[PDB]
Amino acid sequence: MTYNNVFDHAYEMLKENIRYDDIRDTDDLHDAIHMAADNAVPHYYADIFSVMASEGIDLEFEDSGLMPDTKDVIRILQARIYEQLTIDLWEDAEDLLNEYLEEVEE
Amino acid sequence: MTYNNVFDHAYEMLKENIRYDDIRDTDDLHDAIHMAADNAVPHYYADIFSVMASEGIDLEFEDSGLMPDTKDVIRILQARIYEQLTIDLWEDAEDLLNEYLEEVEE
Ligand SMILES: [Cs+]
Ligand SMILES: [Cs+]
Ligand SMILES: [Cs+]
Ligand SMILES: [Cs+]
Ligand SMILES: [Cs+]
Ligand SMILES: [Cs+]
Repeated sequence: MTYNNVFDHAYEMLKENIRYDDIRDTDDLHDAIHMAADNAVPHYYADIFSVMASEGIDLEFEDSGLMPDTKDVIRILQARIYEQLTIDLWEDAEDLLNEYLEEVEE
Repeated sequence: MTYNNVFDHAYEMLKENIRYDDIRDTDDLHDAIHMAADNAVPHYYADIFSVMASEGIDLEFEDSGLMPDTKDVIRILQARIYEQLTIDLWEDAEDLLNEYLEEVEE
């Protein structure tokens, strides 16, 4: 299981969420991006470790506020996947909102 | 342009997506089904109206969560095509996964 496979599942969810709620502006994207991330983080420890081993994600947090102060190592790793997803989905936000708007024409 | 012509294009895409990623289980089909649907929805208003006029699709949604709360009528119609595609492709999921698995023999 790789970070690229997890990111593809999150990107597809956000695409769906955009259509289901007719989202047109980045200022209304926060919750859709975070649900997509939540729905894409792996659940099994083994998949979480495999994702951390693959291309596209490092161990350091960008914002330490999204890092839990906890002794549970697996939660720290899950929180890091969750954070990278949200960052990468935000970089595709404008592109995705344009593709949605542009998919019909009279 | 008819719903049957749109569905044929989506069915063929999902068939391709199954081969390209060696998909073997329905629990791994979600994203392939939704991409196929997305790629098959018509873009021109006229084709969207012609599809709604043809055999195989009604105006009511099965899950209202897939219906956007919006004043844009054309988006509501597109969302209904998208939903019917996903429903009909899910009814063919097992059949398609069996045809893929069964296409080779030693
Ligand atoms: Cs890595
Ligand atoms: Cs914290
Ligand atoms: Cs991008
Ligand atoms: Cs009809
Ligand atoms: Cs909705
Ligand atoms: Cs069927």
